[PDB]
Amino acid sequence: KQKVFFATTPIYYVNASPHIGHVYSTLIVDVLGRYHRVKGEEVFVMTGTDEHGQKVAEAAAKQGVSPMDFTTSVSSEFKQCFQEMNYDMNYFIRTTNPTHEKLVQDIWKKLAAKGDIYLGKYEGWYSVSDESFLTAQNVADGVDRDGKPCKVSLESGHVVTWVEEENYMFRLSAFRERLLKYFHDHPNCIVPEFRRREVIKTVEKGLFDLSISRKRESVMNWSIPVPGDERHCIYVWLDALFNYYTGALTRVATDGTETLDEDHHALNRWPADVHVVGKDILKFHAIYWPAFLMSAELPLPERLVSHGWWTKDHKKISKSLGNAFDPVEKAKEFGIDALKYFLMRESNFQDDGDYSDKNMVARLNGELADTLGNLVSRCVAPKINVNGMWPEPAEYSESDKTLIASLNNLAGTVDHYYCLPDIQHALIAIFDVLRSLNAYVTENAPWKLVKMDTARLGTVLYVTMEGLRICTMFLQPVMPQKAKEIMDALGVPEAARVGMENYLFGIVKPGTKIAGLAEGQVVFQKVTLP
Ligand SMILES: CSCC[C@H](N)C(=O)OP(=O)(O)OC[C@H]1O[C@@H](n2cnc3c(N)ncnc32)[C@H](O)[C@@H]1O
Ligand SMILES: [Mg+2]
Ligand SMILES: [Zn+2]
Repeated sequence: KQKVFFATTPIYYVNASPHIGHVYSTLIVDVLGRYHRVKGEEVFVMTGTDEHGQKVAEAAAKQGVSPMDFTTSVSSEFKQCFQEMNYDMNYFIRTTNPTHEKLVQDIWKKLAAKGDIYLGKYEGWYSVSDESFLTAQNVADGVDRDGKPCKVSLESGHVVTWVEEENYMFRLSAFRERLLKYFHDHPNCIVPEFRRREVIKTVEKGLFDLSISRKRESVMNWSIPVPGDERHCIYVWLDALFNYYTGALTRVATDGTETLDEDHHALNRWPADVHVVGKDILKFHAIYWPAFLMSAELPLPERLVSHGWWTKDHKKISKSLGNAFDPVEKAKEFGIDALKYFLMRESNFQDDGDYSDKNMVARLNGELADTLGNLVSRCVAPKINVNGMWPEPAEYSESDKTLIASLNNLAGTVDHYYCLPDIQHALIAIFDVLRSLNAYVTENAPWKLVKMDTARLGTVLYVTMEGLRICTMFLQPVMPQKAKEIMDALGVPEAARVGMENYLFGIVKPGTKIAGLAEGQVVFQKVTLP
């Protein structure tokens, strides 16, 4: 029996409201989850909120709100945001969950029993905003928001602070050779490749050990206690990273109460097929996480996808900078599925780029309306599809066969890209075929064939409708609502919208009735900017 397809988003710090960055990483995971459901597999995808630590506690304090009231309120903003974006998540975790906290304590004890924890002292730089320890070569003299010179993080630009503190330490230095061997033996363990190489270069340079506790006072008593030593709290990142494992073990009851299995095998999710993260948290997921998993004797992730940043004026859209627009209001201004298409199509995982209304509308107008939407209207037009059904095809021409060949070859290309994963190129391939379907429809001028050559019109519509079906099927993960509207317009049976048996030309039975579209009605309304 196949493993359940398991993918995760980062768990987001609840220091402020969700923005387009969290909607983006959560979308990637939702798309992958949805494609594997469409393919016919068992799927479990999760997201959630990272609620402990100094960064969050200080955010709460700033609002004059208890951290539990604050984390609950702000966590709810993430849950509601994702519901508004019509994601199909299986599980939404909070690190304040009693099941998770106990799990993290059990993991602590496993790492201790292994001999990988000792008591020591951290004396060095810390970035509170990133909850990150920084070595001497990862800080630079800079300036803060008030013009006062200071040290800053070379990771994030944030102000760093000097910490001298008794901390429990994890023996990360001891995993150097084991990490290097994993990276080299699993050449697609981290994507894109240049980030894999960055991780290798870093690990080859040498690792220091890592502080995995803080004194409880330093985190304002808002972290999981170290089991057996309540003077210390567990480092927010050790707690947070193991959310994925808690997720792998979680059963959700009828009344929403959650329980953990004692190990991962029965639920059959672990390890993740894909962890999706921003490059901001690469070291945590590519260096610390596999080392923790090695200590704990758990299987390592198949693949880490670490992507770039959506920017504004070339600066990362960031909760800590306040340069974020409301992502749901944006989705509602321009269309939810149109936004989803734009995020997935405009971006590759290597590059940063500014969110642009102009670029988003250009794709909505030029691809979604002018290609996909146009194609749907053509296939269902009462004056073209006179009988409002899938016609029987007659003999195929060489031109027909060439198009049909592209249809049959699409699934291979799209399935391969969805599994890399490379969602941008999946969409480019789907739209390549959609542009051909439209050029095919124009070349065959079906409005002229009507009541003139019924046989031929039958072949042209059948081929086009099948092509439209196949392309739409593979767009269901990115635009699930519009894809369903299209499938419904065509009268495509529910059983024919999903399953690998439907990955080839010639599925729908001629005679099948289409629902069609109403008079002035379009799938994608075009937008003009001021
Ligand atoms: C066990 S995981 C713990 C994670 C930790 N709690 C944390 O880092 O949480 P966080 O609230 O700072 O969210 C950071 C994440 O949100 C996305 N993201 C944020 N801004 C983005 C942007 N401008 N563009 C693209 N993606 C962005 C991207 O996925 C980035 O890695
Ligand atoms: Mg961040
Ligand atoms: Zn707690």
